Amino acid sequence: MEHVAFGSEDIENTLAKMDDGQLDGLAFGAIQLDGDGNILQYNAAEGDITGRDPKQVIGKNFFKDVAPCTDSPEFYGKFKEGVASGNLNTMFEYTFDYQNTPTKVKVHMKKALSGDSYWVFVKRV
Ligand SMILES: *C(=O)/C=C/c1ccc(O)cc1
Repeated sequence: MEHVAFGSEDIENTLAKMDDGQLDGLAFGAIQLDGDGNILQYNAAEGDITGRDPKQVIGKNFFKDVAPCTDSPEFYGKFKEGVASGNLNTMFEYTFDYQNTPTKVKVHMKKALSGDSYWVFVKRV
């Protein structure tokens, strides 16, 4: 396992340019999105939480295709505001309920260091 805690202040530096295999070593779910919400990376811990197959969701749009329950002001709205402003950093609880048992999580969205890239971190609550 990689020694990184959910919510750590410099998480974007520690994860920066992490390849797919190392991302799978994290204790929490990690997704990397472009500014439109297309999925660039999606780790094993996230797949274990959500049921999605990490290899198949790459390239899909998170808000339009994979996760319509997040297409709302409280999730997508916050994401796109942070993309538009270039500085996103927000943490909030949410319930995932699309075609799977409703599952409450804590979500941390934070702008990455790499261009046109934005992290969505997830753990169970
Ligand atoms: C609601 O539709 C949420 C769906 C979802 C959340 C997070 C994921 O990694 C995959 C699907």
